[PDB]
This record gives sequence, C-alpha cells and structure tokens, in this order.
Amino acid sequence: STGSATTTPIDSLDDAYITPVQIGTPAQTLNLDFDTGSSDLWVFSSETTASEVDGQTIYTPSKSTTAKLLSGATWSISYGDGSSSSGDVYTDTVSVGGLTVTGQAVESAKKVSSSFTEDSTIDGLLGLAFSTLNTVSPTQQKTFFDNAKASLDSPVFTADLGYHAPGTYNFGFIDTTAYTGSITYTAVSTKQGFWEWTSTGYAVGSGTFKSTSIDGIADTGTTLLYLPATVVSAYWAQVSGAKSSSSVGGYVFPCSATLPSFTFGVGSARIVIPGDYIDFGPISTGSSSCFGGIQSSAGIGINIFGDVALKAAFVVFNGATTPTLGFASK
Ligand SMILES: O=C(Cc1cn2ccccc2n1)Nc1ccccc1
Repeated sequence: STGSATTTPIDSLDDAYITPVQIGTPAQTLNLDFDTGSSDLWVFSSETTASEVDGQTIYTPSKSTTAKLLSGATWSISYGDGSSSSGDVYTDTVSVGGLTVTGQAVESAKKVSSSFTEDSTIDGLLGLAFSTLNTVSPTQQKTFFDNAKASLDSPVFTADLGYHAPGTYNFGFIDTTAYTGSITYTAVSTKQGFWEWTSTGYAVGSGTFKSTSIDGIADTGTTLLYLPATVVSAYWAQVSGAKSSSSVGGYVFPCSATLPSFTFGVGSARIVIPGDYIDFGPISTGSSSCFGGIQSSAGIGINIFGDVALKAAFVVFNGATTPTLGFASK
C-alpha cells in the first residue's frame, strides 16, 4: 500500500504545516501537524476542556463506530517550545492520503496548553519519530508509520515541505519526479528516539564550505533551524545590523536586509537554503526588526534541522531495519 497527502502552511510565515487526516467511521477529518520530532498522535476532542478549545476541529469518539476506549491508558507530553497536552486514549481507524491503519492509538486531549488553544489551525499532532518516544502509559503505543510499515510497498515516508506553498507527505514510495539529482542517504541514530543524523558541515552565502560534524535531528515539527552558536554567529555576521537580542529571544535583523543563503552538508552532497527561507518577518506587527530563521541551539541540548532546513530538500525517512535519512535538492 501507499498514501499521499498534501501538507499546507498554517500561515504566511510557514510556522507549521497541516495535513488532513481521517479518523473514525464515518470519517472525521482533522488537520494535524505531522511531527518527525515526536511519537504521539493526539487530537483536540469532545473531551478537551471547553475553555481550551478555540476554533479547532474536534474528534468525537462517541460518533465513531470503530472507536474503542483503550482502558486505563493515559498520555502526557511536552514539546521543545514549552507547550504540552495530556488525556486518555482510543483506538480507531486512521487514514492519511488513502493509506489506512486500523487500531491506531488516537490520543484524546483532556488538557492542552495555551499555545495550542491559541492556534486555531492545528487540530492535533501526528508523531513520526520512533515509537520508543510514545508517551502512552502503562502500555506504550505505536506511531501511524510504525503500524503501517509492514503493509507499505517500501518501509519509508517522505517529507516535501513547500516554501510559502503546499507540499506533500508520501508513505510507502519515493516519488522520483519530486526532486532533482540524486538522493544522498546518511546514517541515523535512534538512540534518543529521533531521526538523528550528522551533517558534514555548512557554508554561508557564497562562502567556502566548512567541514565539521553537526549532530542533529530532522524535525518537521520545529519551525526553525537550530545549530551551534559558532555556526549561527558566522551566519548572522554576514547580515549588516543583525544581533542576538535577549529580550526578543534570538537573532533579529533589519527587515531591509537581503539575507544570504545557508548550505548544509549531507555526506558529500549539499542542500542550499535560500536566504528568504530564513526571514520570519517583523518581531511584532509594524516593526522593522525581523526574526531570524537560524537560531542557536545552545541550551536546547540538541541541534534541530527544522522546517527551515527541511523545506529546502526532498527528505526520505527510511524505516528499514536499520533506519537512514535521505536528502535531495528539489
Ligand atoms: O519538540 C520537538 C518537536 C515539536 C515541537 N513542537 C512545537 C509545537 C507543535 C509541535 C511540535 N513538535 N522537537 C524537539 C525540541 C527540542 C528538543 C528535542 C526535540
């Protein structure tokens, strides 16, 4: 089997991407944030505290003839932005782009943090990291990908995120028309539950490539590119007037600037992030100070190849017995 679904930016800055997902019978379609940095499929629901729901579409398990309460199971998760959610668990039929899994754990939110409430466009998350990170207790549950894997034509999914435009998540096949040149594959460590890999280095604009190992995670659920302070300083030094602002919480730059590109290494290959992918716009409405898309990972404890990096590539998440990651230009 295979599946293919379009993923759409939630706003004009590509802050996140939503993909429609069919849950239950008859189908209830919710727009989920596909997140390769976590492993829980959770949704706004009829059980979510009413004051914490503000425009989201909810899953109502009582209206699904295939929903079954997973007795005794609860979940609770936090993310790198300090947001969180928790609740109980159903199993139900879940389809993505024509690919169907029966008995998928659908984690129903009883509580969500303010950032989720305040974002009307995201109805929940669909985790695509390794199932070892799944938070369901006392019986850990499998991701949608993990459940589907054995049925897929090939045990892979691909992320093809757009810049200010829709893109595609495919399951079970590699669309050879969706990228240019070749896909370069690179080793993955699953030891922390993430799609963790090592970039071979970077360049800033037309500058020389610096060969240096940068361990990080391929994370579709994180907006920005978070890299070591040395790398980030080298990037922003090429932008006149850019500075790190403790009050704003990162590098900002004059909105009048033309940003240089940023290249990262994948083996001997190179992925180029155009400068305008790194512009996240005014820090507040009407400001001439703009927020940068490359930020320091110091304090996070891990480097994160988030959407800013991933949307410059066609990315293969290879879930073979020994997982690997593939990157191609597009
Ligand atoms: O937390 C994540 C993945 C992530 C962040 N998110 C924020 C909002 C919505 C979804 C979502 N997913 N990645 C991460 C961050 C820090 C350290 C390790 C992984």
